[PDB]
Amino acid sequence: ENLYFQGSMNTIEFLRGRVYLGAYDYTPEDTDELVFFTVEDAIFYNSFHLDFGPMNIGHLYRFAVIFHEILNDPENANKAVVFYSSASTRQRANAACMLCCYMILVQAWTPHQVLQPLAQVDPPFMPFRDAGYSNADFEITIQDVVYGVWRAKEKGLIDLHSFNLESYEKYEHVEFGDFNVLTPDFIAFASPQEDHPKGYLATKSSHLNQPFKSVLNFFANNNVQLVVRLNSHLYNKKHFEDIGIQHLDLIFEDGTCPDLSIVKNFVGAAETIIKRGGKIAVHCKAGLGRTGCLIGAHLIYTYGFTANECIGFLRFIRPGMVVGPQQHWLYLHQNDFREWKYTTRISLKPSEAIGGLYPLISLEEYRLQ
Amino acid sequence: IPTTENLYFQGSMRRSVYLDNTIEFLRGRVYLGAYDYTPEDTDELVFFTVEDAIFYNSFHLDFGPMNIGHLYRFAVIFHEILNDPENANKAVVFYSSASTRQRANAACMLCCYMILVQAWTPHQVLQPLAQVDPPFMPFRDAGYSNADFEITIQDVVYGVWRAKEKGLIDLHSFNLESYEKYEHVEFGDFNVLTPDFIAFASPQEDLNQPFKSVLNFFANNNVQLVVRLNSHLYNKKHFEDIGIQHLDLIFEDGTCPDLSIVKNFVGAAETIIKRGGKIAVHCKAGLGRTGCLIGAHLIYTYGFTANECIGFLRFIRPGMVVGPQQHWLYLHQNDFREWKYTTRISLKPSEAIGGLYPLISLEEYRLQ
Repeated sequence: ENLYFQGSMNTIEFLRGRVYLGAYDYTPEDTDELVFFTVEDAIFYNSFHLDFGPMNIGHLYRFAVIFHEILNDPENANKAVVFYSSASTRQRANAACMLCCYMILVQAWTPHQVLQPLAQVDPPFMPFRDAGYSNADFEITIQDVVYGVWRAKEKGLIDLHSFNLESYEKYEHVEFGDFNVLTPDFIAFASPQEDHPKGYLATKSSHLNQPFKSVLNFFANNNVQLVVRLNSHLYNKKHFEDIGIQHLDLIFEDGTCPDLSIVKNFVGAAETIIKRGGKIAVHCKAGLGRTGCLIGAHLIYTYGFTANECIGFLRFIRPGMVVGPQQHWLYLHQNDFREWKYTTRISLKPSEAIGGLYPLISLEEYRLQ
Repeated sequence: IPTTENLYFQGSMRRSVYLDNTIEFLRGRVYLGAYDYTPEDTDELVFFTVEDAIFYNSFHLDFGPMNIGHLYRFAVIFHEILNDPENANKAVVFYSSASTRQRANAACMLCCYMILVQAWTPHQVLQPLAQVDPPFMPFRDAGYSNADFEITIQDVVYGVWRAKEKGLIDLHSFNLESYEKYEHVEFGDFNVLTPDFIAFASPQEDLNQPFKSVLNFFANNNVQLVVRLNSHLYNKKHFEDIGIQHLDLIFEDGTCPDLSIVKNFVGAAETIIKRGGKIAVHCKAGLGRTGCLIGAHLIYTYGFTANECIGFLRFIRPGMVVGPQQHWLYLHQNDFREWKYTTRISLKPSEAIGGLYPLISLEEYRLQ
């Protein structure tokens, strides 16, 4: 009501006389009518390669705190707030998408409400590209990210009120395991790497490095019941099994797309663990590409995301997920994933291929059993 | 379309050219430029634009994409330039003016050309366009409210490619003269969208020339059901007089239909299609409400995304799916797809669709 009933009586209007979105390559002067703020120097995206956005949920949380402090300042009670970025098409895309995600997640706006101010802006915003090294050939838009973040909130996958910013920022760091809790069911992480940082004669010290220790301890404390490895071996799986966590290999080559048989095995394995109330932690080398393929397929199967929405939501939590040709692969198989809800069932007999969990089987076979 | 050099096969090893404000599609052969002046042909380069001759005809603030008739005419001009002996050792630079809307139209038309004429795949035509600065203007709808939904070149390319893969577009049998004639107001303002569907503007009767033109075409092109979605502007008896079933499924102008209406429409269309007939659908303009129902059937049948479906519909008939109908199609696309598994065509006719067979749950089907 500081938002909707107050204000002033190259800028986009979100709420008349109260919230605007500008783009300036300079620092505009505050007036008795206007207060301008940017977050670009403190809140910024860390590119893998030529990806530049969108901003992630931690960025958004920090923006919301800053935004609210400006809105709640009695000094600004009769002012229009102009959130602004620099004038590049990439920085404008990041600022606009982050403000939209704010309205979706904090203010319960609907997608068409937040997208109406942004439509047909000239110059257009730069579409978001993947984090891989090949030339971009697939883009997602603010519309995709907004719809994905909105659908995820509607399905209970995003809850800014329980969001722990300190935990999010800690575990995204390489030295603490480079992982993100994506949903209540899934963790995506980079492969642990077994080494010997204390040498080979430190007989009363673990040879596990700090990121490996951090991953094992968080997993043991947060009900991870299955770890799925998608890349070549860089560690001995016994470290997970000795701590009570099932370990499953579903390896396919770096940067490639999985055979649907691998995807079907993964969905069945994940369904078995979710039915028990457990979490599934999935890694490839980076925990971005191959990992996004399998988790993304399960999200589409479960929640009905479009492939573009699924990619946008995944990247909002963990930047860089789904790489290169994996984007077109998810886009082209999304109907397959969604409609497995009708053409498959969870088998009643265990499968050795997924370590005794239950695979997805055809409808005619669940009839037999 | 005259035959020309085949740009699918690896072809001839040709040297790259480099120009500012120019994107490379095929090294040494096909480039896309954007210039506010008229560039001069060199001995290594021939430039051409079609902005002087191929016009998008906007309803309100829509600006594109260019339609299949536009694309067909572009292909003829393009092939003429490619087949000219004077150009055998030049790079062809297709270009537009520098506005983000005109660049969007030119880029999308060239992509649709590569998809439809040269058998390129979406990731092949989209790679040259990704991350271009400044970006292309996304495409907006033809309605009068402020835009709140955009489709991209990626959406249009994927929808046109999927349509081609499903046999809904075939430039070898495409009749440009018929296409251009019948979209004129005085000849009925209609387009054949697919082998199964025609979308048209409502006829008007105080018969005038566009009404007669519609009746003549429908009688000779196997339309077996006309579906009216708007208030009555003509006497339906004239369609029945030529043996075509007429059905009202009227809902309010500028709104979205109840799913019960959509389910009835899909069952009606399936009944007609199974008998080998076409369905012709109109509202007032034959764009908004018409796009909702035909789009739902296309998604149900072929698995288009909503964005692809809108892109393909507008590629054949500009302006289809208006305002809030875009978000509606987007939010219900899973519903249309899931009906393939949760429903069957009833075996009992329904008088709510004039004796055709509606969609019913697997349950009611079991009893039957």
